[PDB]
Amino acid sequence: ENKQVEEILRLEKEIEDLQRMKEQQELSLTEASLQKLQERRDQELRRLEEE
Amino acid sequence: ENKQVEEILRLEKEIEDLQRMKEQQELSLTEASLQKLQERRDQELRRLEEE
Repeated sequence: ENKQVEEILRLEKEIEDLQRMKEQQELSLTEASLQKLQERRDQELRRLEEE
Repeated sequence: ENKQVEEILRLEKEIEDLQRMKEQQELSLTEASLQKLQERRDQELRRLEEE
């Protein structure tokens, strides 16, 4: 009810902090790289939940 | 400049996955928990001066 939710707050920092390193990495090599990166992500429509 | 975007994508997955797993875990407990989560976070974001 709360003790379990309180633990989640700590997880948010991990996932949030991990994103900071990922966003900085892509913005470090080439901001434009996000363009080609967008297509790669959109190509994941025929994946997930499929055996 | 693809190996950099590729590795970055993998990093994005682990991060995005962390948020998906956390959101599911939190929602699993009770969507209402969001109230306490917000209150707790908001309580921590308070400017102090004297009283």
